[PDB]
Amino acid sequence: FIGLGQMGSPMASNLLQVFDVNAEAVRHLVDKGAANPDAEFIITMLPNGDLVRNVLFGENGVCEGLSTDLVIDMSTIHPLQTDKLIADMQAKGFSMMDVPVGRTSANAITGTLLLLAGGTAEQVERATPILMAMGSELINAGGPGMGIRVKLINNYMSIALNALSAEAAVLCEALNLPFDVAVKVMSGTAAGKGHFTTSWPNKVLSGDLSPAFMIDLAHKDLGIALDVANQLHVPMPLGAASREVYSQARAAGRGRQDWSAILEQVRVSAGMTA
Amino acid sequence: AAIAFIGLGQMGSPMASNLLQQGHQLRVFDVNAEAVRHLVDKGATPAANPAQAAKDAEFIITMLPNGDLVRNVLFGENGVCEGLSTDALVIDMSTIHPLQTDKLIADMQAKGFSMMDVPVGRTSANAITGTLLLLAGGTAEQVERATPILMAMGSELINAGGPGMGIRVKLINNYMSIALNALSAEAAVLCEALNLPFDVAVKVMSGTAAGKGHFTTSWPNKVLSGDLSPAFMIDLAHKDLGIALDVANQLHVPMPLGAASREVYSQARAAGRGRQDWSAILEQVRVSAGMTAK
Amino acid sequence: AAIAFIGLGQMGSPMASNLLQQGHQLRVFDVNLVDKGATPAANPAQAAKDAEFIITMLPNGDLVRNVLFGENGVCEGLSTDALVIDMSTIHPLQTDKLIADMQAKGFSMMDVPVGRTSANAITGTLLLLAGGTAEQVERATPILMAMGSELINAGGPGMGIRVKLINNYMSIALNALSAEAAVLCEALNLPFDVAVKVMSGTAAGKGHFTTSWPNKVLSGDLSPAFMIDLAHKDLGIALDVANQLHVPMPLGAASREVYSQARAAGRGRQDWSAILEQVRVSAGMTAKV
Amino acid sequence: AAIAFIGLGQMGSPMASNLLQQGHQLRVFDVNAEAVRHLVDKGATPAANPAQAAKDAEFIITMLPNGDLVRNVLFGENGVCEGLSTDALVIDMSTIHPLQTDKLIADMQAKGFSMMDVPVGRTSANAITGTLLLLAGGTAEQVERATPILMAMGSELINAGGPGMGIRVKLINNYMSIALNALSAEAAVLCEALNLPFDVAVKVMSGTAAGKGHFTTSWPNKVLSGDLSPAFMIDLAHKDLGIALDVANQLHVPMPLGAASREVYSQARAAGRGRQDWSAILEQVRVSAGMTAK
Ligand SMILES: NC(=O)c1ccc[n+]([C@@H]2O[C@H](COP(=O)([O-])OP(=O)(O)OC[C@H]3O[C@@H](n4cnc5c(N)ncnc54)[C@H](O)[C@@H]3O)[C@@H](O)[C@H]2O)c1
Ligand SMILES: O=S(=O)(O)C[C@@H](O)CO
Ligand SMILES: O=S(=O)(O)C[C@@H](O)CO
Repeated sequence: FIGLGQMGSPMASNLLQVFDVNAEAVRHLVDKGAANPDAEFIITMLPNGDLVRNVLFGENGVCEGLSTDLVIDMSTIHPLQTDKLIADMQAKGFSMMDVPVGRTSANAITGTLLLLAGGTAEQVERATPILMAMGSELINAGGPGMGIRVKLINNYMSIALNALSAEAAVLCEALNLPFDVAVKVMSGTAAGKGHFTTSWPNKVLSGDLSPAFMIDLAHKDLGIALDVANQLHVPMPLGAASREVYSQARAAGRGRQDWSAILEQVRVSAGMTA
Repeated sequence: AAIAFIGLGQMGSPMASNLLQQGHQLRVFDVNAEAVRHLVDKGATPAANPAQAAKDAEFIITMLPNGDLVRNVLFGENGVCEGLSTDALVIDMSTIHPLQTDKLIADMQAKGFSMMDVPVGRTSANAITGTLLLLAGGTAEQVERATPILMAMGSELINAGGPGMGIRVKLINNYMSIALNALSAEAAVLCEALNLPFDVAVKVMSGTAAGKGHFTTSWPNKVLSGDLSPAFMIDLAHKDLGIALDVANQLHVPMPLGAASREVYSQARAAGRGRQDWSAILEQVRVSAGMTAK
Repeated sequence: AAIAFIGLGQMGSPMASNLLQQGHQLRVFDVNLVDKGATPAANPAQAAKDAEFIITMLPNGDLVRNVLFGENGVCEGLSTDALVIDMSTIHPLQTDKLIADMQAKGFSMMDVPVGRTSANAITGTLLLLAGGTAEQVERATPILMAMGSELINAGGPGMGIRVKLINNYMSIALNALSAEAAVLCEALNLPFDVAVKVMSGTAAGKGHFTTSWPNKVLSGDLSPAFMIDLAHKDLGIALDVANQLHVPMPLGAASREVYSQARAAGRGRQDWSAILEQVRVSAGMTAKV
Repeated sequence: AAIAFIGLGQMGSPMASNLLQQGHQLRVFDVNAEAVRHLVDKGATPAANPAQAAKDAEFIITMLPNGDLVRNVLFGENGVCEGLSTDALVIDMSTIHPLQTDKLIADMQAKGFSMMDVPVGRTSANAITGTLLLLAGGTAEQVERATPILMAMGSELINAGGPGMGIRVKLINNYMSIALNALSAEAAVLCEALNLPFDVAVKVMSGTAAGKGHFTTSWPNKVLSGDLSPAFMIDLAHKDLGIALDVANQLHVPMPLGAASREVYSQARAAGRGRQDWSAILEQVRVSAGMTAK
C-alpha cells in the first residue's frame, strides 16, 4: 500500500482486517497493524500521475523491489498518464491495472466505494477478490485505462452538476420557493433523475430526433430563467453558457428537433459525425 | 363543469381532449381553426375568440407559448375579461415568466376574478394519456376547487404551496433539466472521445451524484444541515475538473459548462472554501447572489 | 422648430433643455422644463399636436410603442408632414417594427439613439447615432446638433440602434475581459503600467478589427501569422495559472472552448483571425473563406 | 557572436534569419530538416542535435511550442546542457508556463548555467520584419548582455523587471489578445446578423473603449484613481448587455463571452455596485479573486 491520504488511509485500514511521506500517517496505520516501496499486490492511491510514476519508477521505486507475479493504481490521474504507465510496466514484464473508485471518503471508511475496474477481463478476477472488500459494487469498465476513463466522466459530470444544481437552488430561494418543493418535482423528471436514462434512450440514442420537447421551446424557457436570474441578481454562469449552446443548435437548424438532439450538436461541435 | 380552453397546441389539444373524455362541457378557442376543429369533433363547442369562450364558464384554462399572448388573450380586444364572471376560476397552465404570472393573478384579483398557475411537467405523449405532472400553484382553496378538473389532464398533482409557486417550481425544474441536458451532452461526447462505451459511463453515474444528482445525495446532511466539513473537498473537485478540461481540450471536445463551472470552483477557492465539502458551492453561489451566509 | 419631447429622464430632461436653449418651441410630456420655456402637455397626443418633430427618449421599446400607439398616443396628434425621432436604446427588431408600423399609417420614423453619458446630455455633447433615410438625417441634423456634438450617419433605417448595440456590446463585455487580464496581472505581481505598455504595442491594447483582421480573415487569407493551436495552448497556460492563483476568468474559460471548437472544425493551423469565420459558421452563416 | 538557435518554426526561422543578416554565426537545430536547410542556405551551420548546436556558443536561443519540448531540448538525450559552457547565456523566447520557466531557470542556475526568459509580442509577420516586441525577463545584467542580439529580432525591448517576469507579461498580453479575438468575433457576427456594414461599426468603435480599449480610456480617472462615481453605471451597462444577448439569441448568434460577461455584471449588482462606474468591474474581479478592496 503506497499513499495514506483521505482515501488511502481508510482503504489500508479496511485491508488490515505501507509507505507515505508523512511519518504521522505511517504511525496511525502501525497502531492499527517501510522506508520505501515481496508482495503479490501493489496498490497506489496518490494525488496525481507524476507522484504515481515517481513512486513506481523513481529513486527507491516499486519497480526495483517488485516481483514478476497485479499492480493496482486506484488514483484519479490523467487517462493518458495511466495508458503510458500500464505500457511502461507491460514493457518491463509487469502487470498494471487502473481501479479508481467512485463515491466519497465517507464510503472509503465503510468500504462501500464504487470499484471502477479497468485492466484486462482476465486481470479483474486476479485483483477482484482483494478489492471487493474495499468497495460494495464493482463495474467492469471493459479494458486497460477504461477504469480511469469512466472515473473522469463520472467526476466531471458530478462536479459540474454541483455548480449547476447550486444556480437552480439559489434562483429557487430568490423566487421564495421552498427548496423541498423544487426537489419533489425534480425527483419525478430529468432535472433530478438525469437525461441519460429518461429523455435520451428512445430519442437521440435511438437515432430519433422527432420532438418530445423542442429545442426552440427549451431555448425560450432558458431565456425566461436568465431574465429572472438577472433581475434578481443570481449569477448563473452555467445557465448563461447553456443558452448559447442551445443558440448554436438553433443556428444549425435543430430548433424543431427534440432537446436530446443537443447531444448530436455537441458531437458535431467536437468534430465527430452523425 | 363548464370549461373555457384557450390554446389547443401540442399540449393544449390533448389536455382539452381529456377534459371532454371526462364529460366536461368545453368552449374552445385557438388562432388555428384546424386545432378548434379537432376538439369540436370530440364534443367541444367552438368560440370565435376568448370572450365568447369565457361566457358562463366556471373554469377558464389558458395554454399559450408566452406571457404576452396570455395577457392579450385575457385583457386584449375580445379578451377573457370581457366574458368572465366574478364566480369563475382562471387556470393558466402556460410556461411564462413567474413575475408575469404574479402580475396577471393580481390584475385578475383587482377586478374580482380568481386566477391560479398550474403549469405541467412531462411532454405531449403524457398529455395524450392524461399522465402529466400537475404543478398546482394558487391558494389551498383554489387547488381543492380545481383538483377534480386538473386530474382529468394529469396523473399526479403537487401542491406548490401558494399563488405563483406553480410557475416557480416549473421554471426551476425546466431551468435545471434544460441546462443539465447541455452538461450531460459534454460528459457523453467526452466519453465517446475517450472511446469508452456510453452504457458503462451511465452504469457508473447511476450509482453516484453524477446520475442521481446532489439535491438528495451530497446536500441534505452537509450544506443543507449547515455542516461544511468535507466528504469531497472543493480543492479536489477543482483539480478533477481541471483534468477533465485538459483532456477535453486535447481531444477538442468543447465543454463550455465545464469551463464555466471550474471558474465557480475557483471563486470558492479564492473565498477560502478549498477544504470545505463540495456542497459548500451552494453557499458560494448564495453569497455571489448577495444573500446572507447560512 | 416646433418639437414634441416625450421622456424627461436622466437623458431626456437635459436634451430637451438644450433644444429650448437653442430657441426651439417644446411641448413636453413625462409620467412624473416649463420654468425653462417648455409648454407642458397632459399626454403624448397633446404634445404631438402641430409638431414638425416628435422626439421619444424612454427606457424600453414597449413604452415607446405605448407612447406612440396607446390611449392618447402620439399617432393621435401627429401630421403626415412631421418626423418621429426615437433616441431610445431599445431592441433593434422593436425599432424595425415601429418604423414599419408608422410607415404603414403614413407617418415617418427614424432611430437616433445616443452614445456617451448624462454628463454629455447636460452639455449637449452626446454622440448622435443617426439611423433613418439620408433625407430624414438631413432634415433632422439641425435639431440633433442642439443635443449632441458629433453625428455619425449609420446609413439606413434601424442602423442607428444597431451600431449603438454593437458598440455597447463590445465595450461592456471588453470591460469584463480587461478586468480578468488586469487581476491576473496583479496576482502575478507584475506592475499594471508595464502590462499596458506591452499591450499598447499588440492586438491586446490596439484590438484585432484594424490590426490582425484586415489582411487575413477580412481578405479571405487564413494562412497563419499566429496559429489557432498555439493561441489555444496559450489560453490553456493562462487558465492553469489563474486557477492556481484563484483568479476567476469566466471569459477566458469560455474563449478557450471557442478555440477548441475551431480546432474540432479543422482550423488548428489557420491564423487566429479565423475565429471570426468559426463564429460565422456557429451562427449558421455561409463560410466566406 | 556565436549563437545556437533551436526551433526554426513560423517565429524561429525568420528570427534566426535576422541574426545571420546581422553577421552573427548560427548553429541551428530543428526536428524538421527542411527548416534547418532554409537557414543553412542563408549562412547557418546545421547541427545534428542541441548539444552540437550549443558547443562553444555564447548565446543559446530556444523558440519552441511548449515548456516540455524546451526541457527535452535543454536536459534530454544530446541536450544543450551536454554542450553548454558556464560562460554562455540561454535565452528561452518561447511562450510556455511561467512556473515551467521558473523551474528551468533554477535547474540551469543549479548546474552553474545562466538562463533568461525573453518571449516576444506580435506575430510571425513582425518576426519576418524584425519588429517583434521583446519582453525581456532575467536580471538587468542579463538584459544588457543579451540586448544587442535581441535588437536584431525586435524593434522595441521592455524590461519586465526580473527572472520570469518576461513570460509573465507575455501571458497577460496573450491572454488579453487571444480572448479579445473571440469577443471581437461575437461583436462582428452580431453586426453581420443585424445587416449593419462592419466598417460603420468599426468607425464608431474607433472613437470609444470598444476600439480603443478601457485600460487607457475609462479606467485611468475612475477605478485606477480609486473613484467609482459613475460616468457609465453598471446597471445601465448590465441592461445594454441584456438587449445584445436577447438580439443575438433571437438571430442565433452564439455569444458565449457576452453571456459570461453579463453574469459578471450580475455578480457586481448582487454585491451592491449597480450605481458604480462600469470601471468598478475591475474591483469586482479583484474581490472575486480574494483580494482586499482598493
Ligand atoms: N506565431 C506567433 O505569432 C508567435 C509570436 C510570439 C510568440 N509565439 C510563441 O513562440 C513559439 C514558437 O511559435 P511558432 O509560430 O514559431 O510555431 P511553429 O510550430 O511554427 O514553430 C515550432 C518549430 O519547432 C520545431 N520543433 C518542435 N519540437 C522540436 C524539438 N524537440 N526540437 C527541435 N525543433 C522542434 C517545429 O518543427 C517547428 O519548426 C511558441 O511558444 C509560440 O506560442 C508565437
Ligand atoms: O464520483 S462522485 O461520487 O460524484 C465524487 C466522489 O467520487 C469524490 O471523488
Ligand atoms: O503578442 S500578440 O500580438 O498578442 C500575439 C502574438 O505575440 C503571438 O504570441
